[PDB]
Amino acid sequence: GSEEEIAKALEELVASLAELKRATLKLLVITEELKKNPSESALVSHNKAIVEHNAIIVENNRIIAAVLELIVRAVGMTDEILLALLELKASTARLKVATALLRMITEELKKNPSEDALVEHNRAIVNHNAIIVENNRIIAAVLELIVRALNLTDEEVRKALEELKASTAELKRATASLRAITEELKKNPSEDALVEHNRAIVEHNAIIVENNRIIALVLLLIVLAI
Amino acid sequence: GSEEEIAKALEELVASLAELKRATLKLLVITEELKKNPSESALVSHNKAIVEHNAIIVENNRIIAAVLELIVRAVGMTDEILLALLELKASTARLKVATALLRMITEELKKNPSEDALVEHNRAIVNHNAIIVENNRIIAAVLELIVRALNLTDEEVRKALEELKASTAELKRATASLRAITEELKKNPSEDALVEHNRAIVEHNAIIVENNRIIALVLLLIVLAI
Amino acid sequence: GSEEEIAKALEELVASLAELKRATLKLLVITEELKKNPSESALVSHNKAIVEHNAIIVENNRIIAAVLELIVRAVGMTDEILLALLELKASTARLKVATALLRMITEELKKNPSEDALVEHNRAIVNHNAIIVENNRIIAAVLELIVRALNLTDEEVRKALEELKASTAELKRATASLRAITEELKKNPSEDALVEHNRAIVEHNAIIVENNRIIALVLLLIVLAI
Amino acid sequence: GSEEEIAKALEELVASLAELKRATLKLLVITEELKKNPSESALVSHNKAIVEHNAIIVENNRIIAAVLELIVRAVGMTDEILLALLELKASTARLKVATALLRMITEELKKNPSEDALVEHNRAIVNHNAIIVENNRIIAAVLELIVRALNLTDEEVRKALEELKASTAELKRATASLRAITEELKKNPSEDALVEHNRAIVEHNAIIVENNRIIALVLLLIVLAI
Amino acid sequence: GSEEEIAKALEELVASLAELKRATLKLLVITEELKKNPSESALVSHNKAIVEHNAIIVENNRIIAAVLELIVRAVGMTDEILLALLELKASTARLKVATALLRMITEELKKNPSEDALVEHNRAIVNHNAIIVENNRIIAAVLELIVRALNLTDEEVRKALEELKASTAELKRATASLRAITEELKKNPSEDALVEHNRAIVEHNAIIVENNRIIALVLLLIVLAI
Amino acid sequence: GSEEEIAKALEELVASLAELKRATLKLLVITEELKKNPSESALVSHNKAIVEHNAIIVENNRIIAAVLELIVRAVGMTDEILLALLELKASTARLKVATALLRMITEELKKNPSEDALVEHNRAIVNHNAIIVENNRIIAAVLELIVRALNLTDEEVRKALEELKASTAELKRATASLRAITEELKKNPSEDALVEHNRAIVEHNAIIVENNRIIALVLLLIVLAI
Amino acid sequence: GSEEEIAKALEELVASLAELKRATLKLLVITEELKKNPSESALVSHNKAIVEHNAIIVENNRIIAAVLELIVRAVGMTDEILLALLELKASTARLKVATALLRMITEELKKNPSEDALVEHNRAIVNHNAIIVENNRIIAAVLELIVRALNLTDEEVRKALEELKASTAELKRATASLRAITEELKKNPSEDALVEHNRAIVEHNAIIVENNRIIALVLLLIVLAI
Amino acid sequence: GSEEEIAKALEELVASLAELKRATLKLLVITEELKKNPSESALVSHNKAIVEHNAIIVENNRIIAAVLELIVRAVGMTDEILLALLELKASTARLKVATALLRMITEELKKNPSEDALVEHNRAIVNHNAIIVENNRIIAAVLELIVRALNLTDEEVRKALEELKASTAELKRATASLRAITEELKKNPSEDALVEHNRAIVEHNAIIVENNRIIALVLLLIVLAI
Repeated sequence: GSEEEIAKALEELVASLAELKRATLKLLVITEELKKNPSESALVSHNKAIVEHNAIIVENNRIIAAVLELIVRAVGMTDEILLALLELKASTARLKVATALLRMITEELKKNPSEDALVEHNRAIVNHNAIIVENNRIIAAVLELIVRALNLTDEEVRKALEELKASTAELKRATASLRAITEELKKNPSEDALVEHNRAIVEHNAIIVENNRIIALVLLLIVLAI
Repeated sequence: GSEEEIAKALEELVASLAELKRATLKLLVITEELKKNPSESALVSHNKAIVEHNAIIVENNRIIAAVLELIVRAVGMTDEILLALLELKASTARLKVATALLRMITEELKKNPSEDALVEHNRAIVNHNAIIVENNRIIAAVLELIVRALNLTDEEVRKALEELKASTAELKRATASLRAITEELKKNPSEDALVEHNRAIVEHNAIIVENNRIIALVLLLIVLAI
Repeated sequence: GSEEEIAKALEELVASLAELKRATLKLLVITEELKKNPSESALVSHNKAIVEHNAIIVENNRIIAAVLELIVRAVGMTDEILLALLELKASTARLKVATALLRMITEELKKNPSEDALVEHNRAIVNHNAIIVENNRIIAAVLELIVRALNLTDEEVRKALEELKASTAELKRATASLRAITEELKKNPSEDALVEHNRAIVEHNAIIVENNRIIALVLLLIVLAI
Repeated sequence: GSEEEIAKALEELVASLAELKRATLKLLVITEELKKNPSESALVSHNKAIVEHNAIIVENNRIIAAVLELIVRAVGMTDEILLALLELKASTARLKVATALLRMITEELKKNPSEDALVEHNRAIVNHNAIIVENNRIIAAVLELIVRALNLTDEEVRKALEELKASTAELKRATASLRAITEELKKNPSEDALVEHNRAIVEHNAIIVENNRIIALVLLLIVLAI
Repeated sequence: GSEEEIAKALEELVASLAELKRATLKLLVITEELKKNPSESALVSHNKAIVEHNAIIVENNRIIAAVLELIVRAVGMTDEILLALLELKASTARLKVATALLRMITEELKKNPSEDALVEHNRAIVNHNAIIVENNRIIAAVLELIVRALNLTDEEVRKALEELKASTAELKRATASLRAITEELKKNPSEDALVEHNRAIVEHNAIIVENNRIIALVLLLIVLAI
Repeated sequence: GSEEEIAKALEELVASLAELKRATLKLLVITEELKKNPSESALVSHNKAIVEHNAIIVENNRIIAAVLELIVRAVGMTDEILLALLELKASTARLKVATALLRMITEELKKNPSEDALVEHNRAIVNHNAIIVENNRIIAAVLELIVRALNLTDEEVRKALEELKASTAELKRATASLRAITEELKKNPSEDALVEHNRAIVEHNAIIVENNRIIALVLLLIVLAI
Repeated sequence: GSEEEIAKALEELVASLAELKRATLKLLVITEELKKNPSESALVSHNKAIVEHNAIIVENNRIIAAVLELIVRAVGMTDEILLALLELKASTARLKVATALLRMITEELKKNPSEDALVEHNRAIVNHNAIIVENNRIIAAVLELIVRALNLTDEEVRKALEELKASTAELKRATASLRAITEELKKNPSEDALVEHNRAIVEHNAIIVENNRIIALVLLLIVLAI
Repeated sequence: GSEEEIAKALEELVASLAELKRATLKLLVITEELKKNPSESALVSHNKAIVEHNAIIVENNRIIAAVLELIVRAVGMTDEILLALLELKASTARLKVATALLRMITEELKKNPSEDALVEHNRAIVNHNAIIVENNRIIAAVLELIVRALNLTDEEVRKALEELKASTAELKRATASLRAITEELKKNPSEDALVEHNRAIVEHNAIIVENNRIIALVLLLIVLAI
């Protein structure tokens, strides 16, 4: 694309990041309210808020994939870039599918809520997040390839990539930890467990938001360096 | 006011009536869903929807009171009209107060829901409706006085006032019946009772919407007859 | 206004006239179908179609009144013109009011139809049409005044005004005849009468459409003559 | 098809489900309105609304058959899959035929309504629904075959298939019950019966909508598992 | 005042309550952010946010005192009411003074921040809150007197006063607890203590906001009962 | 005075302090601009800005003296307080006189500027400031007496008085230093000296503003302690 | 554009210049306050103020680019003008990108401040300013081309271009000097260095504001000469 | 516009004329004071006062152009009127531009005054005045056309036009004379010359104010004659 398109899309990206931050703060609020005064309708409303937060994350990842497609068409594809973009487009479609899945089981829970339904819903949130994680790893791999293909020497870019790789390994560890406590919850579901679990979900989402911030810094540095 | 103001406000009134009808249909839907699949979060969301329906009714009554003030300033006040308009302005303010009261106990229920809280909330809904009813009785008395002051001979107007008086007596009977079952619920609260009670509330609200339809026919006939 | 505004608004007027003609043809179709195979649901659907046809007429008269306001601001007001435009603006508001009245009793008939409701609805249609007629008489008087104020000597204009005065007297006669058979129906209501009456209504609407055609010829001739 | 096509079509599917839910809520509303104030024109309009709801269901089933064809072309046909898809394509054509039949007898009823015509129309609605049921049984058999062919071990998928088989047996029972009361109505047609019958139709349609929701959950789980 | 003034002022009160709730949620957010990533500039900005939250509480108490003066002029003063209103007006002025004091030492901290300055600022926040508490105790005493003076028998009012007396004793206990940990901090100041202390402050402010909610329920119930 | 008067006057005091701070910032700006690009019209305009800043300080000191008179009438006079208030009233009048003197020689400088006139004007600013200093010493002595007369044990008050005594000794030293460089300028006047001198003046005014801040903290602590 | 558009946009430009001047004065104030009383939260707030000042400069440059596009469309493009406007639009987009980059690392610093973060932030401010400088060089080249293309003989214009070229060479030298002290700071970061560095930044920003003033004089002279 | 708008705008015009007269008297005062006691800061302040006087003249000319647009829309445009109004709107925009130019070089002079800067500023005042003169010639041409288009026979109007044409030729001669002495000053700049020149400027501004008075008499006579 043209420099106007890239710049406009980065304005949309930074707008989406501000919106994502605002939503994360709100979600932390309602997480605290649920912790202090836990109840079944509080659990249902908290889960629905997590679904709307995840939908915002998915739109953020869509905008990032769009920007990357415009950037790569600017610089030119390469074998490893093209293979990573085909992996990215596949993961994007898989995410739209899991997003619809989550929204539909959310509506089932809202209509017919129960503790078993909350457990099933939390497990589906954890799977949705694991798909977001894989989306972020592929986007990070794309940015790694774009920088190595340019041979870009900016120390600010190298520093931001060291941050992005650290955040990625941290995100793998946090994902594994969340799947572990999810397998505990599935074994021993209880309201106290549902609360502790939703807390761990919100921590995982916060780490994903930090990952998306670092990703956006890498995109901004690349678009300035070309 | 001028014919443009009166006509514009009656366009706003008919718009508010269409919105009120739509909301009544929606409330009947969620009432059926609650009857078929009753649950605590369903009860909370149903009650909040009832609160938003009542807020639409209150805005309808505000627009009606505005139109009547423009109509009376068109024709001229009279002793009994002026005393009824002072009663109307008082009842309008009392309704704004009870509206805030209801919204605030609604937020308390949403935050900390329980069966006792549902009983208290249903009793407060029944008191809010009883205030709406008194607002409608005063508005009907105003229209009765306006027609008698004009000495209007239109058989369409006389017919519409016979409908309005029948609707008013019907609304008194329905209000008394709803207060009776509310006193039953307060004695013997149970989920099955909460469901039967919310059903009777929705029937009462439907009767109030019929009252507002008849009131709007009287206003339209008067504005044509002047 | 400017020549572009007047011309655009006359394009909207001729579009509304084509739509009005099309609606009149459709209404004649369903009138014939009702005559051949009369039934209660056919009566209800025919009446609702008459209400939508009347709504098209009302929009036509609104556009005509708009054009006249732009034309008079083009030429300049005069005492008799200003008094006729104040009469026109009043009649426009009265028509919007009666239009809402008709639509609301239409919804009452559709929801709770019966023969008595059909009689009352037909009488209200006849009153709505009588208000359309008064709107057209005032619009014709305005055009008569605009032409006399210009002192316009065009024989095409004089001919079109002789047509407009003949159409106006014809419309008065047809309105009186329709009120007469309406008083018959109200005295002796029957399905066969309801059918014959709806036929006479459709003839009256056809005469109103001829009136609107002549009015549009006068506006076009005036806008060319200025 | 490609992952983009499948994902797009599932977005269209979830859109169709939202539209179907909205239509089901509306249909329940008008069913209540008919129950409270039953009348011949109410019966005709209710039946026409049922026809538009069924047309939405048919479009839903078309989109499901399209998605399944793209999924099977993704995985590859097998003997039992190909035979079930030929059965599905036959049932799809049979449904388009019965849909046109229903729409045409609907137009006959609307044009020439009578109690006998209402009975005949309700019986044709019950036959149309029975064809929808057979379409759903074939779609469920196809999904059962697709999952068994993949050898998919996901416990979420097994649970969703246990839900789909339970919904299918429930839908068989409900279909039999509706044909039984239809044979009663045909024996003893009356307005009170026509109302009770239309109510049972709307309950049957609600069960079909639950079946389509579960079917969509199975498709989403399959598309994620491949 | 008049019913219009009272109703308007209660609309302003409920608006102030919504604003206060929103500010409390925001303050909980930044409290969590400070807990996770504590730092000197984070401490300064958190304290400034607490100062703006307290200023919102003070405006809430001003509006409550205004409403109470209009309510008492509606009912009439009495010896104990007049003495409590003079005590209320004194406490209102003392609060405006302490508000200015707090804002000025806040500006000193912002300009020349250090750990000692944070300790002094936290102690001054705790004194400001203790003054808010005394203002709320006097407002509760006024409402207790107004209800006893009316001799109001409404069980809803008695229930709300049992809530208000419980909230008042709870607020005394929380105030004492906060002064105790404040005396600890002054004895043993450390960044870990500053964080734990600011947490306890935010809990105390949350209890004050609950007190203001109960106070508003009492005012609304009284204004409906007169 | 009453608590309302004292509180209002302290709101006026804090407003005057905010205005004084803003003016001090502006004066530092124009001091930098004069330092960078010194010129005769810049010198004249800088001096006039210093005169308006001093007028703001004088209004601040008038408001402080008013507040102190209301506070002392609240607590009661004493021998040493009454003698200090007579000293304060004398210094207040002497300041109003020197303020008029300064404004008049300011107008002489503006009208007939020259280097000699700038020297004389700067020396008159330094004398005006020395009178402000004496006003502040008397105000501090009054507050010292009021606190000792109450026998007030608040450690916050003792701390603020240790700040006020340190600020007072600092202000004596700074005043002496400014008179010293003023005697240098008078001996060896030059534009470079005029600039360095105006810089030292602005530092002196900043120290006076710090003194007025501490004085206001003492007044606020006293008014809370009574 | 039309002369009305150009004149309006120059009113917007002069408004932006007044706002920029006011912001520059404010920034000099806080630079002095930081110099006198340096602290970590003071450093963070100073940097944030520099970011808001830079955002105002960027909006100024956007308005200048808009005006130039309207001016060139007024006079007509030429080969070198069109190539310079494409260079200008590229630099404009690059500036919007770097502006978002700076704002985001600003939020990182505000959230997680440390001395290393202040150094990194100062280096990013210096890069943002270097991009502003390149934007100004391209805008000056555009104005040089527009004047040479017009062949404008006004000695006032030639004088203003001699000022603009001198300011441009001065701005190159100042940019190089600031990058030099930035490389010193990066080698030997310390709070005393951070203060001296932020001072040099504020001097650089002041020189950019002088450049924007001269640029605006050239635009005004050109728009008068055409 | 309506007669109320025209009358209101003529009240605004006469208010602007009174303000302009008052400002002219003040400017003559400061011209005398500068003549008696000339000095650099006196020169700078005199020039700034001339800039504020010119801004008042520009607002006067804006109001005159507004009134003329309402008057011409009252009478109707004509070919020569429309071409003169397009010339007027162009000259109005050019004047807003030169007004901003003058204010900005005024701020440059105030900030960095010197004899060369005073010469350049006086020459820019003389160019600004020459643009005011062209604005007045176009306004006079418009009024000449409006009167000739009406064919107005009032001898009071003819007399006022003989005054306006004499004033216009006088204003051309005075403008030329002022440009001549401006070219002298530019050749031989000295303080004695700057004083004599500013005197001639103030005489020129007085002649422009006489022109604006005559213009206002023509507008008043026209508005009475229509």
